[PDB]
Amino acid sequence: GSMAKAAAIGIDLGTTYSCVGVFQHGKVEIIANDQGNRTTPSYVAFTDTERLIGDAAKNQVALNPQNTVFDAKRLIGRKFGDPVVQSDMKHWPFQVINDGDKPKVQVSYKGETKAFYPEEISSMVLTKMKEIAEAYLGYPVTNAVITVPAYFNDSQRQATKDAGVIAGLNVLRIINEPTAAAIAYGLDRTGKGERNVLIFDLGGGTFDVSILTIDDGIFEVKATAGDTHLGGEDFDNRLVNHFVEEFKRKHKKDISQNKRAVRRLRTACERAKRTLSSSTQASLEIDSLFEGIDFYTSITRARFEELCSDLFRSTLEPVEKALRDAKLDKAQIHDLVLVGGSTRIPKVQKLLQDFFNGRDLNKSINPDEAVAYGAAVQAAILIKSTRAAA
Ligand SMILES: Nc1ncnc2c1nc(Br)n2[C@@H]1O[C@H](CO)[C@@H](O)[C@H]1O
Ligand SMILES: [Mg+2]
Repeated sequence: GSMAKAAAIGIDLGTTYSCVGVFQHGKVEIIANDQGNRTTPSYVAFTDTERLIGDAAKNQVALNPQNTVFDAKRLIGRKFGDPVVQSDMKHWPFQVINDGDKPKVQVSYKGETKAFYPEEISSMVLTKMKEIAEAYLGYPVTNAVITVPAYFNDSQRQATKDAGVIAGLNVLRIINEPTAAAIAYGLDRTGKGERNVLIFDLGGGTFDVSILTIDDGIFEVKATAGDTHLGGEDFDNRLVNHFVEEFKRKHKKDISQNKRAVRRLRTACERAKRTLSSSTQASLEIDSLFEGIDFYTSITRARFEELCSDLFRSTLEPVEKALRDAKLDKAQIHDLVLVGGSTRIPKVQKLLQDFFNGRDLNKSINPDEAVAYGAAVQAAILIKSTRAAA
């Protein structure tokens, strides 16, 4: 008769990390990769012998910075001359070249110099997400919903579809990341009447606020605001500068010129930062950090909060701006949704909850998984082909 259909997948193709989910048995499963990670770095590395994608690429970045590509989403669908591109290039260790006013990343790969369009790098990340899903499902996957930022234009959306097509995926639809996070909570399933939803998305490197209106399951983007210079990496930087100063006071040594020591410090700082989201203090223990000196210390959540205090407070400026743009008052927002791992920070949650006069925040779906979750819900809806009964 009719052979069972393969499940369709939802992919959050993120700037720093990507996530894949599948809706089955009335629920979403966020799929872990083979290293047990529920999110996969959006990284691709090139060597003389291999092309590594995800954790394998990110884990070898220290010694191969010129041939490990990340942040391709910041280049996707943009012109080489775009001022965003020109500024971002100064921070990247890999080469970005100009091919007819279109940026390409240029690397050493399998004995040759090779250049790739941003959509080709993103297709490599999408190929890894498809394989992660296929390892769990136990069969080939064809259909996917891929998400993008609400501010992406036509060129950026088409280049994302192109990345999916290069990866061998049939792209069912390109949907906005804030819309997918709202779908994850079933905010489009509450019946008739308008609901105003604010999505608070704090990433590794950028912060996005979106205001959506949902009426009878129909989404309208009312306002977008944010800060391109606010993310998790800025909190890691504050901890790095703090501990560099601490080592100077305690051992009368400046470690800041040994890249390995700084990198080991930053890696430890990011993990201590994550621990501080669940505990009121966290230890930092690095053996032979610099000149054979063991660095065994601690940091309280209160000190970390003081170190990043201005940065956390600045998340409320784009919230106020988005509300003015949407012509809405804070009391008129029905739902608050958290997106991004950095939203697990208790102080970030408290500042936003206090701003909205004590309101509950939707954070029950892991914030680094909500976008893929919503994309998986939509992918299952889009492949339905029910024929009406008489
Ligand atoms: N529990 C957590 N508490 C604080 N921060 C976190 C947590 N989990 C994640 Br994930 N992050 C940060 O989210 C960003 C994602 O690119 C990175 O800056 C991560 O450090
Ligand atoms: Mg995201």
